[PDB]
Amino acid sequence: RYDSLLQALGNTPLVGLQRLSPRWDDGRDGPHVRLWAKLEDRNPTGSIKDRPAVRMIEQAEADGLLRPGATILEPTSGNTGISLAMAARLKGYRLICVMPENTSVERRQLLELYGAQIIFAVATAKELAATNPSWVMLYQYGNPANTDSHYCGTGPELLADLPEITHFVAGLGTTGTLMGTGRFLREHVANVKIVAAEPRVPELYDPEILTARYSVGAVDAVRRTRELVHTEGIFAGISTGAVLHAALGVGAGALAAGERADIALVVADAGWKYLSTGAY
Amino acid sequence: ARYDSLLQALGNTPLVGLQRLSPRWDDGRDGPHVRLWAKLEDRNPTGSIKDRPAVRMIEQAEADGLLRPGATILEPTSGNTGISLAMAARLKGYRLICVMPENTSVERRQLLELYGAQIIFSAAEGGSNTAVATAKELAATNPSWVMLYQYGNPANTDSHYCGTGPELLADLPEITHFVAGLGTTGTLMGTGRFLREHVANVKIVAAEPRGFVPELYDPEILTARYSVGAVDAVRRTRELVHTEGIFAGISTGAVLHAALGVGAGALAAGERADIALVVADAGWKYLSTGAYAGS
Ligand SMILES: O=C(Nc1ccc(Cl)cc1)Nc1cccc(C(=O)O)c1
Ligand SMILES: O=C(Nc1ccc(Cl)cc1)Nc1cccc(C(=O)O)c1
Ligand SMILES: *Cc1c(COP(=O)(O)O)cnc(C)c1O
Ligand SMILES: *Cc1c(COP(=O)(O)O)cnc(C)c1O
Repeated sequence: RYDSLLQALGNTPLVGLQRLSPRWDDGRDGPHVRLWAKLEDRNPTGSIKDRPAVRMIEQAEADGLLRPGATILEPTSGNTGISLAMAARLKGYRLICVMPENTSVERRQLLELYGAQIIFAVATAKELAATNPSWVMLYQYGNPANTDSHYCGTGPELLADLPEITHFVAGLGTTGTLMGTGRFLREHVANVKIVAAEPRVPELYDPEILTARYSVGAVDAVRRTRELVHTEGIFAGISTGAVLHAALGVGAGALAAGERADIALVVADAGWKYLSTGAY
Repeated sequence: ARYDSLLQALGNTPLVGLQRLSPRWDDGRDGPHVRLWAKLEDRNPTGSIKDRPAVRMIEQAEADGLLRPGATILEPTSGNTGISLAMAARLKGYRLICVMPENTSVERRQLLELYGAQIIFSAAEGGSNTAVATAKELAATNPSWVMLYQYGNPANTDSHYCGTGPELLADLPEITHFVAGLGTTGTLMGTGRFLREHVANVKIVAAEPRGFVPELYDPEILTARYSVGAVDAVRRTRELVHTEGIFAGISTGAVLHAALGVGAGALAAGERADIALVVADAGWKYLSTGAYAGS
């Protein structure tokens, strides 16, 4: 049990995708190639961003950067603003999110609910931070706590749950997830593969870490997100569909080469915020 | 840990102490503590507590020979159990006919359609009654459909007796009260039957909105029953998010409404309380209602 919602965070579960695995069972035909999904929507605000959000805030506090009633500013496409708005409400901070205007109405709603101001990005936010030195910009694209959250959280859990891992597949945005989990897995798992997925450069980016990076188009991502609810029951968000596409690429390849694989892939969020788009 | 299917990634939901909201979190010197504890059943396969009964029901139906691959399932529901059964039916390869009232939220037809269940939108005029009556009439045209019947299937109650309850006693052995909504009654009947078997003085408190009585209902399991209006349930729900950061469905506000009533009681009598309450779902599929906007 937890004294706070901020604690009921991480230790997200890992689910084998039996029906979507290129080959779930070792057989006459060749060794298994398994997709395992990690459900990061099982977090305080329903996305993986709770990890860095909280770790960044607890980090600014512990530094003494943050103080009662301080204004926090963050450029975000949704998920991180939501995680920061929830944490800021519990801690007595005022959040301002700078967002692109093409973000889903669900984001806006939940942010308003949590007491966040929304400006309608990194550049704008940077300029505002400079206009108002009072305000604190945690800066998820450069903040080491972002990467540490995954190095110290997502990584170890994955490894504890899937010690036989061969690939890790995730989305590449601020890059924290792939860098932190990537750096952890690479530092512990000989010959591990770290795969990115991008839509067709942050200070957190480390060129050394990725083994592959797939570019995935919008239509493939949507397609795959639907396939995932159809086949495995998981009401994933759009990013997860692109992640799944790349994972299946990597799956086809291991299956082609006669090699075993245990592909761990991230489900960064659920479909809830994406329904207004009509992609479901 | 590691699961081989989404159906196993079910339950063992977190219990989080609500310090800001509890009438008195700390056990000090104006009195003993009055402490609220929230069980987060949104941390479940389809973001609802119904995953528990929906899976057990199917699995019980399978063991008993009542279901076979290709079988169509029929069920009346207000959303949560429909969605849960739609998920399981993708994985076990069954078809799904839901009967849902027409005045339910937008995002629950969207989601139900997404898993590819048929939805017959029964009339708003008599709510659940109308939806259950409607499913029973349907169950009668085609008896090859298997209606699990959440309102009378002890596998509903069983899922909470074997899951929700044990989990709750483990995490909160000092428990004095349990507070959940009253619909099918499985949550209160199963969690209640378990807890009363193990915790001496335990209070089992229901919440309901201000028609029939489900077959599962045993009123000897209940201590008390609160009616809650939607205006109270909304304002309570908005309070939970603002003060604990939990984004729950409107049902949880009414449970919270009940729980605070209970808590305020213990507080004024000067007695200790450890009040567990179910957050049965998250706020996702309620945003379209406008309940989270600005009063
Ligand atoms: O990077 C993604 N999503 C994403 C989408 C598609 C693909 Cl292929 C990979 C990642 N989201 C993201 C990135 C950086 C910040 C935030 C944010 O919540 O502000 C979200
Ligand atoms: O009982 C509720 N919700 C509820 C709402 C308000 C209050 Cl106060 C108590 C319960 N929901 C319910 C009941 C029975 C079946 C289903 C279902 O998902 O099919 C849902
Ligand atoms: C942040 C995010 C990503 C990418 O993770 P990074 O750590 O930013 O690279 C992918 N999907 C969703 C839904 C996100 O919120
Ligand atoms: C089912 C449900 C309830 C009531 O639980 P029962 O065990 O059916 O009495 C309350 N709230 C929500 C959101 C539900 O889905």
